[PDB]
Amino acid sequence: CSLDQTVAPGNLTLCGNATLFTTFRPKARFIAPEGWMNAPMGLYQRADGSIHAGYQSHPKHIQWGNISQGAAYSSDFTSWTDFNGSEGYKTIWPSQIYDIRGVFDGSIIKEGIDGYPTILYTSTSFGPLGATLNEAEGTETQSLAYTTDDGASWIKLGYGAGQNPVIYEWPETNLTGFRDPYVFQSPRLEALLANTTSITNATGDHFATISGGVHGDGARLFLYRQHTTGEFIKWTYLGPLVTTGYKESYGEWSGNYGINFETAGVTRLNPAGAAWDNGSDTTAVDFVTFGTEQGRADHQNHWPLWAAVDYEVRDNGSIEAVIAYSGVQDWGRSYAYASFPVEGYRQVSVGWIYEDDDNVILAKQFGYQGAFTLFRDLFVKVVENVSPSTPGLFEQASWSTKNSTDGMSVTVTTLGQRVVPETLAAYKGNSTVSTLAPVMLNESAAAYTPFSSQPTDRFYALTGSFEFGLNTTAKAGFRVLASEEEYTDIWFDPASENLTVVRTASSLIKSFGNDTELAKVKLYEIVGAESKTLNLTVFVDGSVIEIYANDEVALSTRAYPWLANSTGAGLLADGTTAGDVVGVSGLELWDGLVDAWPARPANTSQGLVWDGPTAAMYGLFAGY
Amino acid sequence: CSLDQTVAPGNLTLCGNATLFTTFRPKARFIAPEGWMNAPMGLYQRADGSIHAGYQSHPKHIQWGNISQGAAYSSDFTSWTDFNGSEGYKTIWPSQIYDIRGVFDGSIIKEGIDGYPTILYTSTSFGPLGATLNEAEGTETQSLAYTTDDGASWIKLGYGAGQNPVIYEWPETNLTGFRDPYVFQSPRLEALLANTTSITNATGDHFATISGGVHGDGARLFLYRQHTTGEFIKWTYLGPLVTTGYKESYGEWSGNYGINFETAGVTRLNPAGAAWDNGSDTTAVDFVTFGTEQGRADHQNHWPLWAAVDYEVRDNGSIEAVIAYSGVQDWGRSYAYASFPVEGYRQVSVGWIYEDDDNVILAKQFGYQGAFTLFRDLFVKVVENVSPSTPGLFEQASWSTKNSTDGMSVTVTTLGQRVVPETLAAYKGNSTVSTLAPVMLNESAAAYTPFSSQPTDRFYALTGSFEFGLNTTAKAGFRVLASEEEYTDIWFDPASENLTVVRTASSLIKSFGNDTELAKVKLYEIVGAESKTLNLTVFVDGSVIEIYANDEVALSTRAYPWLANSTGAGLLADGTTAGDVVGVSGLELWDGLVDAWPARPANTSQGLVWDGPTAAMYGLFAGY
Ligand SMILES: *[C@@H]1O[C@H](CO)[C@@H](O[C@@H]2O[C@H](CO)[C@@H](O[C@@H]3O[C@H](CO)[C@@H](O)[C@H](O)[C@@H]3O)[C@H](O)[C@H]2NC(C)=O)[C@H](O)[C@H]1NC(C)=O
Ligand SMILES: *[C@@H]1O[C@H](CO)[C@@H](O[C@@H]2O[C@H](CO)[C@@H](O[C@@H]3O[C@H](CO)[C@@H](O)[C@H](O)[C@@H]3O)[C@H](O)[C@H]2NC(C)=O)[C@H](O)[C@H]1NC(C)=O
Ligand SMILES: O=C(O[C@@H]1Cc2c(O)cc(O)cc2O[C@@H]1c1cc(O)c(O)c(O)c1)c1cc(O)c(O)c(O)c1
Ligand SMILES: O=C(O[C@@H]1Cc2c(O)cc(O)cc2O[C@@H]1c1cc(O)c(O)c(O)c1)c1cc(O)c(O)c(O)c1
Ligand SMILES: O=C(O[C@@H]1Cc2c(O)cc(O)cc2O[C@@H]1c1cc(O)c(O)c(O)c1)c1cc(O)c(O)c(O)c1
Ligand SMILES: O=C(O[C@@H]1Cc2c(O)cc(O)cc2O[C@@H]1c1cc(O)c(O)c(O)c1)c1cc(O)c(O)c(O)c1
Ligand SMILES: O=C(O[C@@H]1Cc2c(O)cc(O)cc2O[C@@H]1c1cc(O)c(O)c(O)c1)c1cc(O)c(O)c(O)c1
Ligand SMILES: O=C(O[C@@H]1Cc2c(O)cc(O)cc2O[C@@H]1c1cc(O)c(O)c(O)c1)c1cc(O)c(O)c(O)c1
Ligand SMILES: O=C(O[C@@H]1Cc2c(O)cc(O)cc2O[C@@H]1c1cc(O)c(O)c(O)c1)c1cc(O)c(O)c(O)c1
Ligand SMILES: O=C(O[C@@H]1Cc2c(O)cc(O)cc2O[C@@H]1c1cc(O)c(O)c(O)c1)c1cc(O)c(O)c(O)c1
Ligand SMILES: O=C(O[C@@H]1Cc2c(O)cc(O)cc2O[C@@H]1c1cc(O)c(O)c(O)c1)c1cc(O)c(O)c(O)c1
Ligand SMILES: O=C(O[C@@H]1Cc2c(O)cc(O)cc2O[C@@H]1c1cc(O)c(O)c(O)c1)c1cc(O)c(O)c(O)c1
Ligand SMILES: O=C(O[C@@H]1Cc2c(O)cc(O)cc2O[C@@H]1c1cc(O)c(O)c(O)c1)c1cc(O)c(O)c(O)c1
Ligand SMILES: O=C(O[C@@H]1Cc2c(O)cc(O)cc2O[C@@H]1c1cc(O)c(O)c(O)c1)c1cc(O)c(O)c(O)c1
Ligand SMILES: O=C(O[C@@H]1Cc2c(O)cc(O)cc2O[C@@H]1c1cc(O)c(O)c(O)c1)c1cc(O)c(O)c(O)c1
Ligand SMILES: O=C(O[C@@H]1Cc2c(O)cc(O)cc2O[C@@H]1c1cc(O)c(O)c(O)c1)c1cc(O)c(O)c(O)c1
Ligand SMILES: *[C@@H]1O[C@H](CO)[C@@H](O)[C@H](O)[C@H]1NC(C)=O
Ligand SMILES: *[C@@H]1O[C@H](CO)[C@@H](O)[C@H](O)[C@H]1NC(C)=O
Ligand SMILES: *[C@@H]1O[C@H](CO)[C@@H](O)[C@H](O)[C@H]1NC(C)=O
Ligand SMILES: *[C@@H]1O[C@H](CO)[C@@H](O)[C@H](O)[C@H]1NC(C)=O
Ligand SMILES: *[C@@H]1O[C@H](CO)[C@@H](O)[C@H](O)[C@H]1NC(C)=O
Ligand SMILES: OC[C@H]1O[C@](O)(CO)[C@@H](O)[C@@H]1O
Ligand SMILES: OC[C@H]1O[C@](O)(CO)[C@@H](O)[C@@H]1O
Repeated sequence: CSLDQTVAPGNLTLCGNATLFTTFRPKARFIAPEGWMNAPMGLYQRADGSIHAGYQSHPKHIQWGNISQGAAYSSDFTSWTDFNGSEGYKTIWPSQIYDIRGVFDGSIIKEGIDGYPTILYTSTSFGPLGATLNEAEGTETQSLAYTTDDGASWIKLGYGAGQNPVIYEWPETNLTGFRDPYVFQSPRLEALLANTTSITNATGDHFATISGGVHGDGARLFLYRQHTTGEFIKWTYLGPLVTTGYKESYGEWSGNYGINFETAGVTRLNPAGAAWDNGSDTTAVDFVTFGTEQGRADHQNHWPLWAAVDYEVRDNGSIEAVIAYSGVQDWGRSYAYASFPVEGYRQVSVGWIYEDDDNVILAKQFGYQGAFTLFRDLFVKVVENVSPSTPGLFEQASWSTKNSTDGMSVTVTTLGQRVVPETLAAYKGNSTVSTLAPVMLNESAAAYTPFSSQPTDRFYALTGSFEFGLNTTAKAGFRVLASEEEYTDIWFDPASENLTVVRTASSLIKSFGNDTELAKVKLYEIVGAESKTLNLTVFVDGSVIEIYANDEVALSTRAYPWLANSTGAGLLADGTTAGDVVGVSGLELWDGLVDAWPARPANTSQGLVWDGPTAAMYGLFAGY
Repeated sequence: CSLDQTVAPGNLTLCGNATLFTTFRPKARFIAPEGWMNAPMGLYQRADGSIHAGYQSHPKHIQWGNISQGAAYSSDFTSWTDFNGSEGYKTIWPSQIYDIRGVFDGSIIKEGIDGYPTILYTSTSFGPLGATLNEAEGTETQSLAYTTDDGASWIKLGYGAGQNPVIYEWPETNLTGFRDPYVFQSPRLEALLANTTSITNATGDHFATISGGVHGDGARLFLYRQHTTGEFIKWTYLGPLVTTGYKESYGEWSGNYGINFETAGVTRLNPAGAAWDNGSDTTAVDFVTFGTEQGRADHQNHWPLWAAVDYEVRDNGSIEAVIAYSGVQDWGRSYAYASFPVEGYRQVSVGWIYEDDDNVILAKQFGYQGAFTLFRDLFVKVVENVSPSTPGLFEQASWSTKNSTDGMSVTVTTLGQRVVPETLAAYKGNSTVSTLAPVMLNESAAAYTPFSSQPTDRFYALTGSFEFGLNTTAKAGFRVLASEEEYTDIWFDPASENLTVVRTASSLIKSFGNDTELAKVKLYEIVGAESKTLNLTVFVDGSVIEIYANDEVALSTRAYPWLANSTGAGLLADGTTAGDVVGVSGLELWDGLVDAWPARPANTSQGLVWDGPTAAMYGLFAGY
């Protein structure tokens, strides 16, 4: 096998295991040392202020199985250190009858068993497991473990009556799934339920949701409440928090609710970040974030969504979360977002970016699959002085509108997402920064214009503000990972309101996905303005392209160009004329980013293994 | 609940857990500290000469499940010490996908992985498991672990290709079972196969049998050979060693071969003990020992059997063991016999004695279930100068006959079993011994005659030689655990050739089994003798009654009298007259025996637990 990246790629399926380990690999983000990873899990801020991040992990394999928690820590979300114990970087693994099929997603009770951080996780055992299969009760249960050494190891409660698993009864029949327990405190929900606690007897200070659905009848998020403060065995089922319809869609701005929820969480935000009021803060908004399955024809049939909700108290002492508006957390190849509280009134969200090799053609040659997104602060985005003539404004699809008293302006509210400032500062400070001259894209603009400074490798960030006429039909954006023969084009088209990533030329290697990514972006036009602005930030990190628009729209995707010189970048322009002009300013190239894993060598492969003929016999894991 | 043993028993099902722990409990034999035990496993003589004994174990439960190896050691088979590690007295437990359903029976490779003692055991996973169910491949596999600290702990090989499990392919389709690997060296089999090794390429110095059968078509013992000396991953299937018919019986002296084998082993014996010749010792005989299932209407549908076999070499380089004669290892409530080699050319066999509470009425009140038999030396029993007029002699049912040259006498050969001399010496030396005067049982003999010295508790041994007329119709034997109201009668009836244990009066507690035990005993009449002798030894140990006749016939059973004074013993006589007389001599009472577990307190209960509602959900174990 040839690794000559100055000529066309050969038959790369002849290459050995992990021979392509460093070729496309992200360097500036959270990723496992090697092998398979998927969903973030067990996220919490430790007593010293550092961040503990777990992830679904299958070392020395490139497909899912024996799923375990791998873990690492960081003081700044950006530079990480692996745990290293008897199971390497793993800290929780299948070990008991109740979890032998996989230690699935879980979340952290900060002050749990004997006061220690405690994880509530989905413990899986034998039987069909999946939204499209006939799953039975017991296959997915919920279990506890706690740590006395701040995440280096976890001790599970014993198996049995009054111990693990702690939640095992299905709250309704014919579930499509029953997993991903999300533990949270909520002054809001406590205040709302305070007059109903004699009906249910549940008076604890922790709530937990479990994600699932009902066969034939749509997804469900089930709400539980800790029965008694300071005690963690008994969790009382209150009722369904979120109920959606079988493949129901709230519209073009909102994905599709599919048939089953995964990795759902509940938070409360205000314009500054996390909100811990009981309802009294009128600027605060209740949100649910959730993945949906089987409501999408591509992207592994998965939508990572969010909804702003209004809580109502039911007669039986439960809560209905009524969806007020509903959006998309990321429009690309990402899923399984988790959020967790951080000091200084923050709620931080992170997801998993899958590869674009769905037929598993070069997975073994990679020697790993998957990475995280960047860590994102959540907040309520507020846009004042919005013009009522903004096209489609009053659909209020993934946003809310509040008219001024005179009816001449609107205040828009939606979910804000922005990369955590610790990462932006570290990235910028460690990079070679080029501040580029502003550019008018007019009749003289080429289709592609390389920046006056170019990246030196596949690790960089771009930023720019694109100013468009209110009635423009021009398109503009950024080309990245570009040589003459390979390139990835990121376009915004204000007339259609579509942000696209065109990947028909992203790689000479034909086995990788090449479908066009698409996100909807609403440019809220400002009263008195004669133009509208798209602020676009793009992170290029090995094969990851992660795009942020206006601290609101995120789109993560993959590009795998073969050629060593497919690293360039510049401006894209289409239909720009003397009359239809696009002004581009605030242009910066951050070349290099940071090495997110300073203790790791470049090649952290430990080889790949096969589980042997018993993998097919047990029928649980692919085995490689 | 009342524990007053001077009055009739109340409703003992009202008693708490382990309140009857010491009431019926053996003291002088191998038994777990508490909870459920079954089959012996992992038996081997350690480097210091001590004996390591494992057993199938489920602590803090009184039914089978999560089956593990519990273990202890002894320098004399008699006084034992528990291992004590992180899992108490357990040393191997379910921990991996391949063995999570249970660590079933296994046997020892004395010089295995890196030269260490190594166990090959049945690792079980999910799915229907049983001879009467539709079991599938993978549910039962065979796996390796080794010990670097002579049995205090075991390290399993890793899961995967070229590692555990090491044997997983079914050698034939539609197996009724696939377990209990028995590893052994055999100069005999090596000599027989030496001209066929180019056909199979299997040239290792270890063989292994796996016990099972084929649905609808009877039991099978499958023979494997280690592929290469010094290497323990590859075991080559040669062919079926023993093939028997669906519920076939060799006759009244031989039990029934049922539908499936369990815990089968292979040995070679001569008149002094174990034989390690290649075929050249003409006094040596090849034997197979094996349990059978579903060929019996009672005794949990289980026969512990043995067969003398003649090996034949097949064209494909495998061995057929042709049954020459076939017997019963124990006629009572015992099963799962294992044998292992011991220094000084010995082969030692031990089994499991189950309780007689098959409806589980007082199991929780006991707080334990099960014990071992005594440890038994195996050898070829030889009886010279046998009269050809011995009734039924030439059926050669569970014995062989060789005529003298003149046809006037016969040499009888069969499987001998006798309690290991270390135990007999320790028992006798620690007991208060009463040597009793010989007794003629004639017209004046009462039905029951108490011995002139009586036991002081439920821990004693009796011995006696009963001399019968050749044409007697009299019956005689021993009554044990006897007061006026409760007693257990052990009768021999030479005319019918039946040894019986009548248990209609064994206990006032009606929930225990009361069926009559029966064994066949052949009294080989000696040329010129005018009488025939039954040598009977009986061990009474809590609730265990273990009977040995003529170093040949064993019968283990249970009696649970309530009354504190139901400990007496004496002679039984029926149909003895002036003309039909039974002479009883060599009479001894050994009162007390030994405390087999000197470091254990009397009550080693640690309470019982329930597995909770998930036990029924997983459907693998009863859960208590
Ligand atoms: C490279 O990694 C693989 C693990 O992915 C190492 O093990 C090999 O794994 C492949 C599957 O990826 C196994 O192939 C399978 O073989 C069976 C038949 O033998 C076939 O039925 C399946 O469809 C599949 O082809 C392969 O047997 C297995 N090889 C082993 C265990 O030796 C492989 O060893 C790694 N290579 C190196 C040099 O480290
Ligand atoms: C005495 O030992 C038992 C374990 O055998 C301890 O746990 C209890 O176990 C029994 C089963 O033996 C459980 O009963 C079951 O309850 C469910 C319904 O609640 C019923 O569906 C079943 O048919 C069966 O009756 C019992 O719940 C369980 N009790 C527990 C966990 O508290 C028992 O605790 C031990 N007692 C003492 C004082 O230690
Ligand atoms: O979310 C939890 O606290 C909230 C977030 C948070 C944080 O990030 C760091 C910190 O210094 C304090 C802190 O107080 C938050 C909080 C504030 C309140 O006013 C309140 O009533 C509440 O229940 C909560 C939480 C979760 C837990 O699982 C837990 O056991 C606990 O004690 C607390
Ligand atoms: O039908 C599947 O299992 C069977 C039905 C079933 C159930 O209804 C409840 C339960 O407690 C266990 C359970 O095991 C069954 C099973 C059947 C088989 O034939 C088999 O090979 C197997 O591994 C197991 C199946 C299908 C699947 O597609 C799948 O991914 C899976 O894990 C399992
Ligand atoms: O906190 C911001 O607004 C406040 C909260 C808020 C809301 O939750 C919903 C809503 O209908 C209106 C609204 O007005 C608030 C506000 C308060 C002020 O004192 C102020 O000067 C202002 O412009 C506004 C904010 C944050 C921003 O990041 C921002 O860009 C902005 O224009 C405003
Ligand atoms: O279940 C069907 O699609 C799923 C539901 C769905 C939706 O509600 C809106 C939407 O924008 C896309 C969409 O894709 C879903 C889907 C799921 C899959 O697993 C899949 O393989 C696929 O092609 C697609 C379906 C039903 C049909 O009746 C049909 O004819 C068809 O081709 C497909
Ligand atoms: O302008 C509104 O029309 C539609 C939405 C829309 C958009 O999202 C983006 C865009 O580039 C153009 C656009 O034109 C749409 C439209 C709808 C019509 O019925 C129509 O005749 C037309 O010319 C054009 C509008 C405004 C609103 O505020 C609103 O609530 C609504 O339902 C609709
Ligand atoms: O885009 C503008 O600057 C460019 C981008 C940029 C930045 O992101 C951060 C920063 O520290 C400095 C900075 O200098 C850039 C720049 C580069 C040149 O070579 C140049 O000639 C120039 O006028 C400028 C801009 C915007 C403005 O709003 C403005 O009024 C102006 O004069 C210029
Ligand atoms: O020897 C270096 O790492 C070791 C090899 C290695 C691997 O093969 C696969 C893998 O999954 C992880 C991995 O970590 C190893 C390692 C071991 C240590 O003791 C250590 O302190 C460390 O940072 C790491 C090294 C070399 C380097 O060149 C380097 O810059 C560095 O930080 C470290
Ligand atoms: O049965 C095994 O040896 C036999 C019994 C035995 C013993 O009890 C103690 C002892 O001092 C030696 C000993 O030699 C036995 C033996 C004798 C031979 O002449 C022979 O050819 C043979 O293979 C064997 C055995 C099993 C094993 O599993 C093993 O790895 C091994 O090395 C040996
Ligand atoms: O039918 C039994 O299992 C089902 C059939 C089956 C198989 O054919 C192969 C296999 O790989 C797994 C497997 O799981 C199946 C299963 C079905 C169920 O409905 C169920 O509740 C369960 O625990 C499991 C069964 C019956 C039994 O009587 C039994 O003791 C047992 O453990 C299992
Ligand atoms: O070793 C015993 O016999 C030897 C072995 C043996 C056999 O295997 C089968 C057989 O057909 C006959 C047979 O004759 C052997 C024998 C050898 C002698 O030197 C001898 O004096 C004798 O009586 C006999 C033995 C052991 C005994 O325990 C015993 O009671 C007894 O009478 C004899
Ligand atoms: O399978 C039947 O018995 C089993 C085989 C068998 C034998 O071969 C000889 C013998 O001495 C006893 C004997 O007991 C077996 C048996 C197994 C059981 O599981 C059981 O519950 C039982 O009563 C007994 C059976 C068949 C029949 O055709 C029948 O009518 C019946 O009542 C029973
Ligand atoms: O004596 C033999 O008869 C039968 C077997 C036998 C036994 O086991 C114990 C017993 O108390 C008595 C007994 O009488 C049986 C017997 C069979 C008959 O056909 C018969 O006419 C008779 O009177 C009585 C005999 C001897 C043998 O040596 C032999 O091989 C055989 O098949 C049979
Ligand atoms: O049964 C016979 O002894 C009795 C049992 C027995 C034993 O088992 C071992 C031992 O060390 C001594 C021993 O003394 C027993 C005995 C007890 C008496 O009270 C007594 O009067 C007597 O003659 C005897 C016997 C057998 C004989 O073969 C014999 O010739 C004889 O005189 C006597
Ligand atoms: O305290 C005694 O044992 C402990 C209690 C106990 C139990 O409750 C349940 C059980 O499964 C085992 C068990 O073993 C315990 C024990 C602990 C030790 O440290 C020790 O050395 C020992 O021999 C044993 C004791 C008392 C006694 O009276 C006695 O004679 C004795 O040997 C030991
Ligand atoms: C990039 O590499 C290719 C092949 O090595 C070459 O054709 C091309 O001219 C190079 N430089 C570019 C596109 O700037
Ligand atoms: C470089 O990145 C590291 C790791 O996140 C960070 O701690 C450091 O401050 C950065 N350097 C700068 C901003 O100069
Ligand atoms: C044994 O105990 C019972 C009841 O306590 C009593 O009736 C009997 O006489 C006692 N002694 C015997 C049988 O020797
Ligand atoms: C060898 O022959 C026997 C008897 O035909 C057969 O049962 C066995 O399976 C054969 N061995 C093989 C196929 O390895
Ligand atoms: C008593 O039994 C112990 C334990 O087996 C044994 O070592 C000792 O020799 C026995 N005492 C005798 C025979 O006097
Ligand atoms: O790895 C299993 C985990 O991944 C998810 O399926 C999301 O893709 C979660 O619902 C689950 O806990
Ligand atoms: O506990 C399981 C073990 O017990 C047996 O069934 C014998 O009764 C063995 O065949 C098996 O290994």
